[PDB]
Amino acid sequence: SKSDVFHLGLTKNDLQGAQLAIVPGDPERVEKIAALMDKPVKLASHREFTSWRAELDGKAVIVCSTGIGGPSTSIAVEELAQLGIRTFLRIGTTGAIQPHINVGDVLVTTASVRLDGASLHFAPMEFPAVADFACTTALVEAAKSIGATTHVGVTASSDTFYPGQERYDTYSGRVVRRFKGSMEEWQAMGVMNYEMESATLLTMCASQGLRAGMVAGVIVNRTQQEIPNAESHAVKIVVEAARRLL
Amino acid sequence: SKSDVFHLGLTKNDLQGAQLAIVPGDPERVEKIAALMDKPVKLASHREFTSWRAELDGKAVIVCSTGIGGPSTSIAVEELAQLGIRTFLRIGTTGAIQPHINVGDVLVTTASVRLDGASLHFAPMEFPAVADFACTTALVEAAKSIGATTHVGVTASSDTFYPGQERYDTYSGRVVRRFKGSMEEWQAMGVMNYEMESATLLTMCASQGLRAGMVAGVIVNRTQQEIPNESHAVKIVVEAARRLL
Amino acid sequence: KSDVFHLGLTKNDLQGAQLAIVPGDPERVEKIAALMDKPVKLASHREFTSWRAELDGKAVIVCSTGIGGPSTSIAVEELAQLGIRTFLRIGTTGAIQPHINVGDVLVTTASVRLDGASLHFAPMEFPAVADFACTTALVEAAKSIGATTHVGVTASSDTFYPGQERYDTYSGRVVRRFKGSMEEWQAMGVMNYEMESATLLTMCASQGLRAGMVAGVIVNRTQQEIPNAETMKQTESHAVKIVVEAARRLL
Amino acid sequence: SDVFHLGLTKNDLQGAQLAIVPGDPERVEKIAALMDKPVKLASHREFTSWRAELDGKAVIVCSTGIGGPSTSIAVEELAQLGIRTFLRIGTTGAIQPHINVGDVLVTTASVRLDGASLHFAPMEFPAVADFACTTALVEAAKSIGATTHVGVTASSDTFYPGQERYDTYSGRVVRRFKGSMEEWQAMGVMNYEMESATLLTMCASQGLRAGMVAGVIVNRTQQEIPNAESHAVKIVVEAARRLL
Amino acid sequence: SKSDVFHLGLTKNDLQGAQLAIVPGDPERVEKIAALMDKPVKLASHREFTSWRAELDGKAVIVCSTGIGGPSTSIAVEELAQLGIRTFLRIGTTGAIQPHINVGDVLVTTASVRLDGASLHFAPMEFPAVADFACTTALVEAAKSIGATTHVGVTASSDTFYPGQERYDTYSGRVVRRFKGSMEEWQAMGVMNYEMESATLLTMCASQGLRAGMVAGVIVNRTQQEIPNAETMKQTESHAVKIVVEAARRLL
Amino acid sequence: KSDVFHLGLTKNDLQGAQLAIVPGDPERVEKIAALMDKPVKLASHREFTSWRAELDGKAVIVCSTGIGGPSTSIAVEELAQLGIRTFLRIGTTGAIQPHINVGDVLVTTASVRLDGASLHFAPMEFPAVADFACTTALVEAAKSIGATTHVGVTASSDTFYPGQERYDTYSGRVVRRFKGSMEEWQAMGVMNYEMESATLLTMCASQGLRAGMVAGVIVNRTQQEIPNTESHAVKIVVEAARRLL
Ligand SMILES: Cc1c[nH]c(=O)[nH]c1=O
Ligand SMILES: Cc1c[nH]c(=O)[nH]c1=O
Ligand SMILES: Cc1c[nH]c(=O)[nH]c1=O
Ligand SMILES: Cc1c[nH]c(=O)[nH]c1=O
Ligand SMILES: Cc1c[nH]c(=O)[nH]c1=O
Ligand SMILES: Cc1c[nH]c(=O)[nH]c1=O
Repeated sequence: SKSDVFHLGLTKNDLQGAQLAIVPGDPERVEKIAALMDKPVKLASHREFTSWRAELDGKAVIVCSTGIGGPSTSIAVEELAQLGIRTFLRIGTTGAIQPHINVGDVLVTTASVRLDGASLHFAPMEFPAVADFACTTALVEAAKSIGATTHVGVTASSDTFYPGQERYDTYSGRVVRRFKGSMEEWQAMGVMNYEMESATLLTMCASQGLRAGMVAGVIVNRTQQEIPNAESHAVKIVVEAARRLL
Repeated sequence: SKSDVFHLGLTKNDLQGAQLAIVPGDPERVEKIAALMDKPVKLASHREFTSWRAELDGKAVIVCSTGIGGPSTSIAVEELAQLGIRTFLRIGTTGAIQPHINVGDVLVTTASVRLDGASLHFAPMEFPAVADFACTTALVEAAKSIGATTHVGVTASSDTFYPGQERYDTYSGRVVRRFKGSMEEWQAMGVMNYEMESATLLTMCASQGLRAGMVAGVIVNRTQQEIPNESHAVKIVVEAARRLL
Repeated sequence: KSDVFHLGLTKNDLQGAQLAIVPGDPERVEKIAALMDKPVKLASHREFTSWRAELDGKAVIVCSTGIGGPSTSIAVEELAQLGIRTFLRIGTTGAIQPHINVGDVLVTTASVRLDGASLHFAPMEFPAVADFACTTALVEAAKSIGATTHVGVTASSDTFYPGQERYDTYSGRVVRRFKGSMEEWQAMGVMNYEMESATLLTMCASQGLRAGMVAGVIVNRTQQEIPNAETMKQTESHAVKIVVEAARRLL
Repeated sequence: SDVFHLGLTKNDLQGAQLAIVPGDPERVEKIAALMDKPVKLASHREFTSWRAELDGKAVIVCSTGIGGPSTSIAVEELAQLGIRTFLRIGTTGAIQPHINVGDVLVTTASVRLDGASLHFAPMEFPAVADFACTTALVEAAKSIGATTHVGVTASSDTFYPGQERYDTYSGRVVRRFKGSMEEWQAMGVMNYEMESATLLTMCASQGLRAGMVAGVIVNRTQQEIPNAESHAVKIVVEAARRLL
Repeated sequence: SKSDVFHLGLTKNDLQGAQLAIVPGDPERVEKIAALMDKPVKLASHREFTSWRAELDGKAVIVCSTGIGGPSTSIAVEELAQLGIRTFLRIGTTGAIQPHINVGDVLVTTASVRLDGASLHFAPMEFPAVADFACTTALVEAAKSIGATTHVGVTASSDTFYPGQERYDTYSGRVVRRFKGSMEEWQAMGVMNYEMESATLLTMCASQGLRAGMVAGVIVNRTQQEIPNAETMKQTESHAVKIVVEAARRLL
Repeated sequence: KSDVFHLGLTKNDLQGAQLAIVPGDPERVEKIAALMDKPVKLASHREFTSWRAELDGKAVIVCSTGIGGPSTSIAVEELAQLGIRTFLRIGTTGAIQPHINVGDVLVTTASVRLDGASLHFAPMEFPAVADFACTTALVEAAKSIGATTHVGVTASSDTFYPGQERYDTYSGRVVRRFKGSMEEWQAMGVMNYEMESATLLTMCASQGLRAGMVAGVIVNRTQQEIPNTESHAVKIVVEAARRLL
């Protein structure tokens, strides 16, 4: 049963005809998401790529972690595509950069500011990191049905957690010129949030005939602090959206 | 004679509370679009900017031409915004670059490849030239209501009609390095079409808290020919406007 | 009948014309043509209004470009297809140097490429430079008319507002790229802002076409962000006389 | 747990100032076990961290995950906790015809085909390794007699198009990377990997020392996908000994 | 201080009120240019910067070598500007890229393709590497007066002699992607020629209120060969030198 | 007759030399040559003065580059054509770290590419990195004579003035790109400014040639803009050459 793909350790058989994947960043969240669906089965775990299969309305669905960042995301998406996935719904965590966005709010990304590198490996910068219309629609309509506080708009997608998101509470306390004042700039432009995979995901899918949607739960409000203290709606929405896209 | 803006020749009062504008490229289309709504009145014509007011479900609507290209578009949108317009629906013509997108088809742009310069005057290239979700939804729903062969997706928005759209039917018959082989590249990336205002419109709106939608009627298929030779799309943009008031 | 997609013109319409005067504003076309011999209207489609007239026995086209490089690129390309080899732009402009007064005439040697369309003809490193003969004719024409004239670099912007660092706008913001840009151009001795020359000059200089660029100063940005609507016409009259006189020297 | 991702405290490091940073979390324990007193510290996301002792000194082994972004998190958070020297041990695809599978490649500097490096320094800044770290790696390689090459590495944000792999879903490579492998080959670039540009750039621009070593798992002149290299691991540990 | 500037070894006094400098690349050409004017005298020589002073129309004129390339050019121009030079006329050698621009032809540059780095230290790439109108006019008129097959237009100004000018007869025989096919591109765009200082010179002057002109003698046609023939260089050089001096006369 | 267009040198002039020491200043060429056996003048053309000498029975070239990447690229290329495979630059430099003093010796591992010529050999993403053997030899040579030596990154600029953020100039202006740049490089641990290494290191590293870079500090920029290791750095480069033959 040699793997069809280099990193994921999966064969087409493992998908059982699945064409949709829910793709969290954290491998540890994969089982948790899969458990919200019928007949969840662990498939594989290699590096940051943990994969489970489950069933939604009688149809197989994949849950597969991407790890943090465009590079590992690009591997997961490519290899899932090779295996037969055609629709990707990213479920992530995010830092809000608008003052009235609450922790736990669900942010649906229409398109992303490409503060990444991997997107450029699929399309030049001019190309929009835009989500699929059907996927975005499914997410918004799912959000409506469950009644979660939801915001829809543009997301800044960064290759770093720290300087690219203009965090200063760091070892160096320095932010390179490019990102000095960048958060205020994005804020003024109505950008809702920061995360770290959507630019890559959306660009690589939109430029390769794959459908992608992007949703995230807010874990910190950056107008207040750089790092949240210790302590669902977005996940409920991503699963419900997947239902609509089968 | 009075105008609250430098180019359009319009006062805020002329808008009669309008918060939505339909923005075709061609000044000659303005009257045609206005005619589909109630109480159409000509407001002004200056340079490439012809404006009419009309009424849709008891609400004032502006129709104002942008002229061809990001620069004149940026002026029209900015000045309309100064006057109170918050939702912009572009209705254009377009060249399809996908083999199965036919002349007469209606194309709704989710976001644009920024092959323009004006978008960069509002946001750096990294920023997506993305349409407003509500506007795009309204356009897709309007397309269903009117009836059209409709495609939804990415559009290449060029500062030129010729080399930036890799046309060779030109004086020089050549295309700068940047654009050599570019059409086939966009085609491979699933880009539907070329037009000349959406990157500017979508970027300037998305980065300034304005809502923008983008729809165009296909007048040529570029896999077949370079030189082309809009009622469906106009009905759709008007129907979309009705949903966004 | 049209040989070209946008302009609605045929080679027959040019009557052997090899020079075009290209204002941004369609309304100015008739005005420019009125300074020449037996002007006649040819066509009006979108922002492209065209007239033909004569200057000492030679046919000359006057054709508007509309605002911005994109529509300019269409007009110039299609005129080139029709046989035009020399283009003189006559524009309006905002001066950014303190002692360039309203009504002054500015002749552009080359432009700061703050546009996108120029890039569709040549990479950024290529100069948006005017043709030597055209620039010479404009400078000489300025002396013939007797206008206060400055010759030098022009910033050619794809926007009227943020690219010219105007702040009295809907957003009241200017993107990082253009924050402080006006002061920078000022310090570099850039004379003025307008919106078509970068495209015009680049597309011509990279395609064997001759181009010149002249504009009348309708505002000085070191005293006003807003152009005075009533003083614009007389101010532009000098520059219009100059572009026509320059054309006379290039035939 | 106090650093946001790694879940580590300063105390967990017990004074460690050097970290060995593999890409794969599953390799962390394996590397730690080659040294004295290996102890698991934490595992969160792709970040598995162990402590060990080398010649009496505390050392950290911590995975970066694949790519600059996760690397940048691990390096930053380790630096917050006192790590000043980072030795990446990776896998790599060789692009020079005479560089064989099992060969050890020591990177002097990287071609920045990533995005995260730009979050620390503009492109003009060199993704250069620390001289002492590179020296230790080279001398460690010489000590065990491993077939070793020293030079430039192309560090890519993708495994596929950025390394001009065509055996993919789309079979497409974006214009930027079309013909890129041959160009790097002609420029004497030894190999592709996916973290060094970020690692080297972020360290070189922040007063941190970084070294980069990788074991060759495929030669790209032969095939795109590696057949499903303890020399490289031996070398990184021995190099670490010289850097304490 | 026996020098008011760091590299050139000159004081303001040495200029004797000169406001115009002729700036060849080759230190060896400095005396040759000076010798065509009145009261020529050596000033200084440090590194690639050899300076002479002469007189035209009773006005002092500097001749100062720049060395090859934008970097050394930027030093010479800056330090001369500090000393009071406001007008710079470069006289250079050049490779023609157009088929009908021939060895021995004289080329006057209106503006340059910025294939250099130093220009970017004065203005962003969007800014035109454009010559001064009065200077260009004087060079064109000068070329017409003394006799010369003259072309006026755009020049590609490269930081390298080899790959940036798409020369393949080199150690590596390779040309980086950016410059592969570049000569044909410039040719199609009507670019006349390659040289190595004008982008820096023109940009730094046009963006700092200084006047610059650029003239060069064609020593090779690149549609024919990569390396210039030695036989035709001396005559081409002296010919362009006569033109630059005549231009200077018109600008004083 | 010369085998190369600028240097005025033949392969025979080199007498089998495979290493060249490349100072910027033609006037320092003989001074470096005089530290080795049998120094003899080869040629002087433009900024390119070349001598040959002998080190441990092996021929060595000393050849000036002139200031800047452009002239450097000519000298390196033409020397490479004549058989040189190892290039050791010895220069002067302005220190930008407060902990570095005038007379200190700086060995460059890699350079910030603030030049243009490097781009003619490799795109910006490519590292302007020194050869490991050359760097090692320079470091070891430095340690052998006990000179105060720092090893690390160097900012290599196409200008002496604005690119090194000098304001004591005709214009007193520094273009936006370089505004605040010295502080930026300082914070990033960059040791110094000079004007040839980015070109040298990039062109060599991308063409299978070995390059090393060493410089003597003639000013510290935290103290002054304009300068007021002559022997130390020269002794080091010659001793390093010895180890690389
Ligand atoms: C808070 C936060 C979570 N996740 C991210 O990717 N970025 C952030 O800033
Ligand atoms: C046919 C066509 C119409 N409009 C455009 O903007 N581009 C095109 O190609
Ligand atoms: C005043 C003015 C006129 N025309 C322009 O293009 N820009 C300006 O600022
Ligand atoms: C084979 C291989 C392993 N790891 C990488 O990062 N790239 C490669 O090509
Ligand atoms: C022939 C020639 C002379 N001078 C240059 O700068 N480049 C060339 O190609
Ligand atoms: C002082 C100094 C020497 N050499 C340089 O190249 N730059 C400098 O600033």
